Amino acid sequence: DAFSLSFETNNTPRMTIDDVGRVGVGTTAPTSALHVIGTGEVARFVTSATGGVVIDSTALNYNPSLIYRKTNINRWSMMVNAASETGGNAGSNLSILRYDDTGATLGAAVTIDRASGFFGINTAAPAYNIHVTGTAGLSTGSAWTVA
Amino acid sequence: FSLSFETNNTPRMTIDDVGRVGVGTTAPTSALHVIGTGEVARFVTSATGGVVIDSTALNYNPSLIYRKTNINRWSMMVNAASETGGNAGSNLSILRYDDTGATLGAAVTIDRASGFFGINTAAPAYNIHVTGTAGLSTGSAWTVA
Amino acid sequence: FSLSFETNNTPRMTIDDVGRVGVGTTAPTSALHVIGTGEVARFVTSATGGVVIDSTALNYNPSLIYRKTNINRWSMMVNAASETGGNAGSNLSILRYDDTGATLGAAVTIDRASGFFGINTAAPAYNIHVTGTAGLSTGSAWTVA
Repeated sequence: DAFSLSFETNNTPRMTIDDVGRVGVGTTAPTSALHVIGTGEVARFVTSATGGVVIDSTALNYNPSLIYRKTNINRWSMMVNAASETGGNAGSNLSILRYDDTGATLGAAVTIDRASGFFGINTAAPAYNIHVTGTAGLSTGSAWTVA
Repeated sequence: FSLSFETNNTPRMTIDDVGRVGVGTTAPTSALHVIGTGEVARFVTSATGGVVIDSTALNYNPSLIYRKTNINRWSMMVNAASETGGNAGSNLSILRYDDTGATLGAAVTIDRASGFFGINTAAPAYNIHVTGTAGLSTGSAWTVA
Repeated sequence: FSLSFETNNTPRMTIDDVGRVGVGTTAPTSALHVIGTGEVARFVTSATGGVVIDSTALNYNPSLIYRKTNINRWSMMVNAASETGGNAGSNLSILRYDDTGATLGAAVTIDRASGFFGINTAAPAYNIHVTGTAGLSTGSAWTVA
């Protein structure tokens, strides 16, 4: 059961609040606490100072995430991962996850260590400023340029 | 033609007849349009999860777009590469935009099927694939990990 | 003062006296403040598009911020480098934060004018530019691609 706000201009429901507390904008069947449907620019968050959007969790073992889906199937995500915060800025590292065609996790393409800033490619625990598990290709030669 | 909820005789939320909802604006330009100072929107999860950007079809591409004065500057999006099977297609791209908001191309492309990370490379064929130069402050070779 | 829309017997949406909107909380701390379990917010586009983070001036930085227990952990933002022409300025940065939420600096900086990808490097001068060490599991050299 749901509550809806409509306009006699189109008779179409514009906002819906169901009995479990979910709010739909453009849907009468929201599947999230806030569920918005649109065309192109769905949501716009404007800050008149430095800032913007915050994704937060209620506990250190709950991991905030931004998830990209197509037809509501996981494709990519950027998230703070589950590495334990044991002190000294350990844990809660940044990860870009890739998902298969059915939405199952394939792996972490990128993991940035919070304590060191080390950038890992296919490496969940990078041990150098850049750390690659696998192959490396450069179009202009075989060497780094000494910067 | 729209409805506004007011507190302190000021409109706080507005719903128009086209279905757009504004928080802090009486003239929303998107389905949800929020204005604030600093932390504009906060999404708090009591489990692992958060915010989902979704599309209604495989050929519609979900994106997070960063603008300044409503001009495109950067974006992180799932691109239009066709999903031909075996996890092909729908790769991740970080796009840069010029001062007028026109695309300058993908600075980074990550392949979904392999995880390969391409810098200035649309079709990475190595775990890291760079088109151009590579600078390292400490020497010219990799350390064998 | 605040108004809440109540269903069953529970407040679901709240508008307080300063104009902040809470969904799942009667004490919103930002313009829009949403509480949920797992799937907190879902933004669905029936075309190519999605979510826009925008600022009202070039010196204001739009940001996506990841927190745990409301303490900064990571952020991805467009920085305040001056837009002096030729697509200079407004570069992309990924910032890391310590356990108390204080900034530890930019782990990654992508230059908008060139696309150059800097790791621990504020001004990348190569297509990839690393300040520090480099580790590769398969050898000490790049493969010529």
